This record gives sequence, structure tokens and C-alpha cells, in this order.
Amino acid sequence: FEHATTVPNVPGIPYKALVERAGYAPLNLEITVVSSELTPSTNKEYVTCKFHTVVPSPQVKCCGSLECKASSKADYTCRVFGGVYPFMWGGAQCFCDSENTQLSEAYVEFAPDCTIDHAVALKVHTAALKVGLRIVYGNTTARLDTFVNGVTPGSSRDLKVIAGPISAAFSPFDHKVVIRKGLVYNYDFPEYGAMNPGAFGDIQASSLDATDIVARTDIRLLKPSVKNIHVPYTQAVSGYEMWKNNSGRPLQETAPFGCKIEVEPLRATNCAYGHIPISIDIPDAAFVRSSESPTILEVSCTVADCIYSADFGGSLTLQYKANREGHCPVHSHSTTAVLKEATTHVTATGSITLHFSTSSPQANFIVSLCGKKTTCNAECKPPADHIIGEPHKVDQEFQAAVSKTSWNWLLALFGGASSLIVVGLIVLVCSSMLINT
Amino acid sequence: FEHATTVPNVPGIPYKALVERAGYAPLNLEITVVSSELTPSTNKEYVTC
Ligand SMILES: *[C@@H]1O[C@H](CO)[C@@H](O)[C@H](O)[C@H]1NC(C)=O
Repeated sequence: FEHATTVPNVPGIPYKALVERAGYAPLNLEITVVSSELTPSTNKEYVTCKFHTVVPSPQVKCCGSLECKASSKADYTCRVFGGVYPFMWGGAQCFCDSENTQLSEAYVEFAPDCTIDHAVALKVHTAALKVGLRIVYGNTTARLDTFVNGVTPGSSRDLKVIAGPISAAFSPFDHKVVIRKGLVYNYDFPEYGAMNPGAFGDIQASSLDATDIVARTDIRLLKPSVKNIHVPYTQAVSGYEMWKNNSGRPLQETAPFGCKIEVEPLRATNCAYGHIPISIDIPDAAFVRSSESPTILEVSCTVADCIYSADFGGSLTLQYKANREGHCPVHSHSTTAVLKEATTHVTATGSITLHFSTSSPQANFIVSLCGKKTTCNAECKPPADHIIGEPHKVDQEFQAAVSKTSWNWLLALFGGASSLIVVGLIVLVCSSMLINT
Repeated sequence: FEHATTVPNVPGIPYKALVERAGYAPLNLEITVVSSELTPSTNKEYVTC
């Protein structure tokens, strides 16, 4: 049987319902999401790390001109110096006094320690929500992993489940993300090839082992001044360490909606947001005939010491006049109160205690012991514990968040004002009819 | 649950209260005052004979 209903996406917090398929008995249905994996689609532009700036030996040649060539190496910088006369140890290196040519060559390379301390840059496109569902119907359980889009039921060995599109589309990732060492940051890195010096993305490559490495660090080769052979060069500071110095907090600690983000693959787990429209196809095997299911005649309610906390704060004694021994479900129709127990064992003329979690100051709700309806009506005290360590099982709806006596006084004032208005219009009508006569 | 309660400070005469949380059964708090020593701050100022 196709049953469609809106359920919370929050992890835990069981959602219970009943199906009424004519004369096939009220059949219970407990569903609860236990995992919520939000996996976006990522493409990789570049990986970056601290660079090394390997500088080869100078090419000095003595009484000649040695203009250099271009190269495909990362951030190749060449300069040619005249009028040099270098000293290595043990004496001079040119037989020429003043006519010499020194070649200074400086490209840049990944550090040997970039196998770990490397950050990849990604763009996420669309968040795909995959949720795992625990279902118990009657006495049959089912673990089903389903995508939340409206199609692809997936695992249908016994049960068919369609997860409709979610009410609110939430994505904890911004359009550009950076992953280093298992930590994700919502950073706006530059495009591939748009390398600026002193900031993130100064050196880029598609992969760590790729020879196609690009960089635009401000490396400048200086004119050699001292007698001894070397290269003088001034470089802009690597923007990778500057980004590490002021990365802010990673997205595992700043993500909204209370969910935690893991890498390989990049996903967000247990994101509690919105409501999932669910559509279940309950098999007819679990359905039983209403003649076999015991019926019920008279049901009375008495709930004592209600408290509208997040816990199951309330005990109701519930009296029945049973027709026949048997186990059969129980359910509270009002969304404001949810029952701990889903199926009781009703035999003959007993009192059943039930635990319910509510959010209204008034406990005025409809409950079905194994069929029919029952109006539980009493009052609920405020919680004494200010902060509880578990989430609320009922969301407020403002239809019952105002207390019964508060509706009484507020509606009494409204009724007084409206009654004065009605008396005013009535006496205007009477006076108009009198002056018309 | 923290239950504030006013008790007379007479020796003997057992005092009785009920503690209760809405999801729990009531329990019989039994409080008795046995001794009450009024020891003040005393300093010796002289001795005579
Ligand atoms: C960068 O590192 C230096 C070195 O100690 C530190 O003083 C500074 O607070 C860090 N952050 C910024 C934004 O300069």
C-alpha cells in the first residue's frame, strides 16, 4: 500500500504512523533515519604545497656572450650578468679579467614533503542526499539506503521506498573548497593559471607527480656583488604558509545544521534539516484481517504529571474493555505528542501505562489504543532542567504552544471586544430602522 | 531534584516532605534535627582570682 507522509530528516527521533486500509486493521509503521550522507560532485583543479625553489649552478663562461633560452619549468627565471670575475676556493675561475658572462637560473619545484602537507582545490556543484532508513512495520524490520530525489527506490528485497525532494536545499560547502590533511575550508581560491604571488595557489599542478607545474612567485635574480660565486635572489614568501597562518576555522567546526564533514570522498554526515516527503509501499503480507485483530469497545484516559520536555516526560494510564487477547499497536494522532511505545499487548480489562513526549502546555490529544479514538485532556508543567542532552522529539507548531487558560483569557478579551463591536453594529441597525420609521 | 524546604530547628520532632519529578514516583524525604550547637567566636581577655 502506497502511504505518503512528511517526516523529519533529523537523525534519531522516531517517526511513527498508522495505515488504515479498509478492513485490514490499523497497522503501525515506525520509520527513522539513522544516517544522512550529503555527497556533492567535486572536480579537482590543482593541488598546492610549499615550494622548494631549487636553484641550479650558475653557468659562467669566460670571454663570451651566453644569452639564455626559454623553458617549460615552473616559474623559470633567467638573468645574464656581464663584468663578473668569480672566485671559487683556490683561486679565480676565469682567465678573463673583465669580459665574462654569468648565467643565473632559478625555477621552482615542489618540496619533497608535499606528499602529506598538500592542499587540493575543489568545486562542489550539487548536494546529493543519501539517507539510511530503519523501518519496522508489524514485526518486520528493514534497513534501506535511499537517495532523496523522488526516484530510484534501490533496495526492494521486501519493501519499496521513494524519498521525495526535500523542502529546503542546504549545502554546507561554498562553491570553492580547499582540503588539507582531512580538513575542509570554504576558501575562494584563484582559478588554475591565475597565480598571484604571496597568496594561496602560488604554485599549482593537476597532480603531485605531474611535470606540468605552473607558478608565478615574484622571484628576482640580483646582480652578483661579492667576489665569490653564488646566486642572489629575492622571492616572495610562499602563500601556502600564509594561508596556513590565517586559515580561520575549518568547515568541520563551522558547518551549520549540526553535521560533520569527512574526506575521501568529500561528504557531510548527519545533516539535520528540512522535512523529507516519504512514500512507502507496504507489502500485503504484513497486513492482517481485521477479524483476526482484536477490536475494542470503551477506552478511557487519565494522564498524570505531564511535563513538556524533550524526554518522554509524561505517564498516561489508559483503561480498555478488550474483546480478545492479543498484541496490537497504539498511536497518538496529534503531531504535538509522540508515544514511546508503538505496540502493546491487550488481553482483557486492564490499565496500560504509556510514555509520551509533548511540547504543548495542554495535553489535549487524540490517541488510538488498537483502533478508534480517545481524547486525553490534562495539563502539563514546565521542565525544571533547563538544558537537556537530547534533541526534542516534537517540533512546535503554535497551534497548541499557548496554554489552555491562556487561550481562555486571550480569547475572552477578544470576545469582549468583538461583543462590544457586535452590540454597536446592532444598535446602529436598530437606530437606523427607527429613524427610517 | 533540588528541593528547598523550611524545617523548624527543634531537637527531635521528625519532619516529613515529599519529593517528586513528573516522570518519577514520589519519595519520602525524612529530615530530623538531632543537635544544634551555638558555638560563637570567643577570645580570652583576662583571668582573675
Ligand atoms: C602570522 O604569523 C605570525 C607569526 O607569529 C603571527 O604573529 C600572526 O598573528 C599570524 N597571522 C597574521 C594574520 O598575520
